[PDB]
Amino acid sequence: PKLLNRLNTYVGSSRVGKRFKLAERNSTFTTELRAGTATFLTMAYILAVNASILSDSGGTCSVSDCIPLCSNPAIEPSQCTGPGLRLIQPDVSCKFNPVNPGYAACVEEIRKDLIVATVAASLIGCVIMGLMANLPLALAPGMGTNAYFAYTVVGFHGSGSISYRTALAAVFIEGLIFLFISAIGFRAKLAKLVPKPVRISSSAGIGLFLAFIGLQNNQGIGLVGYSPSTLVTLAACPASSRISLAPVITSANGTVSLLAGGSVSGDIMCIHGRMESPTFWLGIVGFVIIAYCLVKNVKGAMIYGIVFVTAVSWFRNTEVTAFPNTSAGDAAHDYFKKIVDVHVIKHTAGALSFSGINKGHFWEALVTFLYVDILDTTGTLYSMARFAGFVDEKGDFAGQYFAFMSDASAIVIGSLLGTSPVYVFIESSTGIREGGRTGLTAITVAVYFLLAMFFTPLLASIPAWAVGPPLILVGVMMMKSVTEIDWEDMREAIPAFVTMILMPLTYSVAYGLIGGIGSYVVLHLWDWGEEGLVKLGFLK
Amino acid sequence: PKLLNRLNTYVGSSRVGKRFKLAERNSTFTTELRAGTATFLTMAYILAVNASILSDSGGTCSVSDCIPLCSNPAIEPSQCTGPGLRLIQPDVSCKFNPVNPGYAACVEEIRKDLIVATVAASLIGCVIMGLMANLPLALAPGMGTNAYFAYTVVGFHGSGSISYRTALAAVFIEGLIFLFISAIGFRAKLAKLVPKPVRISSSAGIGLFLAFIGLQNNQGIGLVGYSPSTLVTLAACPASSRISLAPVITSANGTVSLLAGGSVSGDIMCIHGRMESPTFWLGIVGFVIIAYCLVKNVKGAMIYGIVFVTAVSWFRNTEVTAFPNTSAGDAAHDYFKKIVDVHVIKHTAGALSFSGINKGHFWEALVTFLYVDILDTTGTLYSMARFAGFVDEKGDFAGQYFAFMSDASAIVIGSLLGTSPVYVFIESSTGIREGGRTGLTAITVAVYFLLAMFFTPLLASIPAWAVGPPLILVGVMMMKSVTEIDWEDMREAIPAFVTMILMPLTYSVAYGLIGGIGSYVVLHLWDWGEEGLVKLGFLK
Ligand SMILES: *[C@@H]1O[C@H](CO)[C@@H](O[C@@H]2O[C@H](CO)[C@@H](O)[C@H](O)[C@H]2NC(C)=O)[C@H](O)[C@H]1NC(C)=O
Ligand SMILES: *[C@@H]1O[C@H](CO)[C@@H](O[C@@H]2O[C@H](CO)[C@@H](O)[C@H](O)[C@H]2NC(C)=O)[C@H](O)[C@H]1NC(C)=O
Repeated sequence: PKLLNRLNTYVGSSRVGKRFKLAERNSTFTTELRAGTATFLTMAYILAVNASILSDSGGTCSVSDCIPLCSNPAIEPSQCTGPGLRLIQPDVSCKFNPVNPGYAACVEEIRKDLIVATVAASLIGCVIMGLMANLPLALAPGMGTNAYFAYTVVGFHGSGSISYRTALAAVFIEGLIFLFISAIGFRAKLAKLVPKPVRISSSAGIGLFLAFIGLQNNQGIGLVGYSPSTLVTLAACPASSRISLAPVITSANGTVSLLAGGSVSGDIMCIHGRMESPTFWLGIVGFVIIAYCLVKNVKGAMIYGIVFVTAVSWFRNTEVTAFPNTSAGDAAHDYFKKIVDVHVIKHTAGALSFSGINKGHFWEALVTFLYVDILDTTGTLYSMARFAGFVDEKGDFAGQYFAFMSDASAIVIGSLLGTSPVYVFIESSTGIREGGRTGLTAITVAVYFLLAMFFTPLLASIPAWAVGPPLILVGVMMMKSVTEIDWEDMREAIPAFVTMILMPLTYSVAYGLIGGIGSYVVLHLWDWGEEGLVKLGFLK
Repeated sequence: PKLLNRLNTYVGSSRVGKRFKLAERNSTFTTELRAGTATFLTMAYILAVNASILSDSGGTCSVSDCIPLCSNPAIEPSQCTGPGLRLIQPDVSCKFNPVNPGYAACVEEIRKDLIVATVAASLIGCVIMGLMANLPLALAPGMGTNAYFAYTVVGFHGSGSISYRTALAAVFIEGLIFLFISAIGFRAKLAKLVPKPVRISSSAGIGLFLAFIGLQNNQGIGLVGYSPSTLVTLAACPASSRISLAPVITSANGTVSLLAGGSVSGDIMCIHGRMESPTFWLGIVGFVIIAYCLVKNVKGAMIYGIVFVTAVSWFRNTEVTAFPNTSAGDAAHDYFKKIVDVHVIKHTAGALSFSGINKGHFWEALVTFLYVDILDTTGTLYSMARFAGFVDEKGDFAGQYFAFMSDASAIVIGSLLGTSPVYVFIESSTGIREGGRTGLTAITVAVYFLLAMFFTPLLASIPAWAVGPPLILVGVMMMKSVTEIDWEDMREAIPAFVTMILMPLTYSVAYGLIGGIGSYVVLHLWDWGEEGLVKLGFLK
């Protein structure tokens, strides 16, 4: 007949085809390849978004990486010898605005390491899922968990309460816990520990958090900036018209300023020219492109928007350039010039540290990882199984046990490589829509991720306004869970609203979950006491 | 029979009963009184929330009422005569932190005016609806437009782009516009001008906006404070541990500070003691009290939470006191000590000013008032008519012509008295449930508002953490509109999400609507262009 059908029959009748059970699942070899291609197309925006978001965390960079700076900017530090001229030893302020050039270079190196680590963790998770579990599920570091890890647990440039190494240790312990509770088979049981309204509204809260991240300056398009009174107003004026903030002291006459050692912000307050920053408008154009491609059911909408914005930003001498005429910009362009590069992780791999176990914030972060990973994993696996028709009358899909162990092992490996916990994604459904039924789809996605290596220079040149609109639209897609919340019932509307609004407003998934669980418990205390008295018999 | 039944039969056969059509609507006199009481109880939280929010707008006064301050705080301004000692002329910074004692005298005096103006607008609006339209609809300044008028159009202490007097002129003209388009009868027709996702998600966006205000410091319980990096984190540390911010200049060596004339913020940045401010915990207790009463279907849930928090804050020497041991706090207690007082509006009444018509921000606010009021009034009235069974097969409720013209007339009067536009509340549905059918219910609510006067001292003593949880819980109830947004459709999910999220993030209803309408128009340009070519005939 045709060469394509000959290939399909040869693969299906071979040992590898029988091992993957292609015949018993009615999926051919090329069907699995097409499903993997579609899954990678709908998933590959991670290679930009997750790597950049983890890059904001600062990685393993510390104050030791900041170089001493001369008294005046006009003299290079080696020539900083003269009257009234001295070199300033770095402090904790070296990490934040104005960022020490040494710390910035360390952050770029960490960005390359984290691109490679994210790709490697996704590859290893996909391979484990395809081989050990034999399911068309593609694994990659999660969106909300990654954002929580970077901006809340470790914070921007390590401003959080837990260091990056200790957060990696938390992720590793979380993976070990999942391995333990999935070897027994209790993950389905712990999928009911959390309250229902919290369970549904956590996704919408995480989506709002991601959209708010995408509406900021350091990794979004702008449009949300500091306000002295209202605390948040319309940003997206040009970067030349943005100024920093430092804490001050007020008195009954005038504002005698400068609390010494105060943490100066970035460039968040807009002085004039609102709605005029070209980077924000380029982000809006990419947003429109992604939105149209999502409306038209075009696979890779996120990819097309990111690529368009990044390619416009790759030009050297524009206002939207990703390589400004600076030493750091010149280095970024020099690294981007070599299109293909094989990068070896040097700082992030094996960067675990169990020193901060005793701290309360460590356990808060670990419990948050447990809760969020449980919700995402149990929801997505059963949604996928319903998509693929693997759900029987009992409600299981045969390989669920190995699927959960694969996810836990992939989380452990990602922690060892130095990334946020890795999930099966909802976009895996795309492959299932394309006919993907066996683990060969995961193998194909892993091969695509492998080819996504040797392209670190193209992935490290993706600007913030390119990361940008993908976050907003990911939040839009996550928002759809609000439909099955009974907003008429206050016992369910109040905890759900509280969770959903605290995640973006406290800027913390942990704080949103804690607030929602506390509100649920408080609002149901009366009912639980009534039921306890009824069981005891004081009431009828 | 009974004296109660004798009263019902006497009025029903009287001229007043026949004019109100009690017999033809099967509602008795006491039924309207119970309905009016239930409507007032369900909506009485405006007497706390409304006046407080408009008070933050700064009212009518300006830097002219800030008093000159001595060089040092330790010397009273009259005794400010000595070597190196001088009186500081007030500037625009007198209005903001640290607030000039002269300007702080306004807000207390303006708050008393805005308590009466809120009641008088509510009283007159209820009477006109009760008499001219004969419907059980209670009119009061809207919750969402209140916050937009105070915090966005005029801004906190007049920091916005439009002065309070000009914003009143916007409301007056905006009131005239409906009076014109309701006399013709087109207000039903303009209910379709807005896109469907924008109309539905505007309520949820406003609810997020209102809950966002309830989580701030100047009008809420706290728990949301400034962050140097993330721009929002967990506030609600004690007020002694909050510090201000002033814009600064960064260089390549160090942050040489103080952009001269920069707008110093309030007390938004928390240094330590997070989750330890007693005022926030008092608000949470009030939040729990309202939530349980809302759950238990207890009428007046908002008031009980407001009253309990306000009553605890009335004690003089606690950490949650509403009258701190200051000169302003002593004056607040002195005015509170006289329980009953008849207040005459002296600054706010008739404070219109058409000087700023030519400015663009004036028309942005006026059109935003026009849009917001169209969605609120048309949606509420038909929901009320469905509740009261006044909707015929044609979909009208007979007295709709005067119902819209009554609402327009009340808005004009409210602007003259100096409040935000007044609407029929959704809480008007409450009295309809107990049997409110004629305009006598509105008269009864009007009488209660009359009794709400002579209690300005008790209403001007309501602290920010008492306003607080009602705003959060009003945001919860407004959030129920999300259920009829097709979140599967990106042509509706994206504009709805954008509309919903910009209102609390840009912290502006106008920006949320402009973004949502712009996103709706852009995302439908391809479809409209396709159908335009189909009508022309280039396509099939
Ligand atoms: C860092 O370099 C700046 C110059 O940009 C220095 O700024 C000083 O502070 C203000 C702002 O310019 C001026 O009034 C001073 O004259 C500046 N000093 C000098 C010598 O020009 C600042 O001195 C430098 N900071 C440190 C710690 O050396
Ligand atoms: C305003 O009040 C302060 C006291 O709170 C006055 O004293 C100044 O305080 C700052 C530090 O808080 C010192 O750096 C200044 O040297 C102090 N000034 C003097 C003369 O001692 C301050 O003088 C007052 N400022 C104005 C403009 O009146």
